[PDB]
Amino acid sequence: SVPSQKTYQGSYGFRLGFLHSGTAKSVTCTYSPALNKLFCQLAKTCPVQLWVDSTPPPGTRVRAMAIYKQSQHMTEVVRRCPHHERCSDSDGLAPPQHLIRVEGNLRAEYLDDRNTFRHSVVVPCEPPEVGSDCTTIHYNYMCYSSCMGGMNRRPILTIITLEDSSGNLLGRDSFEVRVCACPGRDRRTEEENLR
Ligand SMILES: [Zn+2]
Repeated sequence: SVPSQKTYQGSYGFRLGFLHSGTAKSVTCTYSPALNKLFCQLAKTCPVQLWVDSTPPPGTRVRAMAIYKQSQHMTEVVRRCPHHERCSDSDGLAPPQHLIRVEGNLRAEYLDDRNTFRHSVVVPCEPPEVGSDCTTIHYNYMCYSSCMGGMNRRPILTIITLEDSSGNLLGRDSFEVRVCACPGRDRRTEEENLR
């Protein structure tokens, strides 16, 4: 099986937002709108905004899941490499095999799907705080794109789904991710190649 990556705003007008961090060679996380691609360093905070036109019901949740972008690899479960799954960098909540973690949210839940064996991490969808127009989730990616025996230089996508208390689909967005040592330089390079 293969999770859908089809963009779907749904009844609440769900969509993602990214900060504008630039491409200085020191930047740790940067988003390219032209490529729809997030570039980030290993295990660094990746701020992802959640935008809605109207408030979804209490019990609404937000799930993040990675799949391989290339169709010939799409049935492969995206997981941490044989090295990183064993480096004992557990935050006490995320299984060591999970590529994507949520940072600073004790209500985060991590799922090993009993049928697809795919990994995901889901949190309650919270309203914007006072004087804010959106909510922000902080993600960490726990492997390099280049990791041998894992992603192995294959591009991935992160799929973000808004779901109801039963886990039914309310909204979906997605973005490509590259976890690398120099996100700012790699963004400039890929944007140049695109041009
Ligand atoms: Zn790795």
